[PDB]
Amino acid sequence: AGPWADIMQGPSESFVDFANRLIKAVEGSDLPPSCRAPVIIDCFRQKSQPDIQQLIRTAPSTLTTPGEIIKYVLDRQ
Amino acid sequence: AGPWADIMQGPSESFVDFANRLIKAVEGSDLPPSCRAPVIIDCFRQKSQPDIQQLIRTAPSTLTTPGEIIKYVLDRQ
Repeated sequence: AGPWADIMQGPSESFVDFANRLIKAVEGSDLPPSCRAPVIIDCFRQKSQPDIQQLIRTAPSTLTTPGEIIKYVLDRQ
Repeated sequence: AGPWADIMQGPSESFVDFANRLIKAVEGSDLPPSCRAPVIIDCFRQKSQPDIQQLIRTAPSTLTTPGEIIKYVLDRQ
């Protein structure tokens, strides 16, 4: 699919649009299935727009899946 | 350490300098130990300068570790 490691949230892209693009690229990648979720998490933390990076880092340590982080961000927009 | 998913080979950087920076950042990351090598491999394929990306994709399917890919590239420079 798309080169997942190149994906960053662009200035006309919402967080969720970026999350969806990123996840699709990771799912289509050659990565071991068990690495998908931690790579997605790291890319949300590092590759979203800076304001979103700053919101994600306020999330509790108990939020450990991509879906939990997505709900955390969208519920605060 | 450094945000590994942001790392790309810059125009004044050699391939090996980029590989070393990338690997250090991945080693310092929160990634599961078993995901380090496949993430490194993917980042070499996607985040090096375009001419290097094109050289890496000529490598045999038998080269499966970061070190094998590093030797493949450096031995051809």
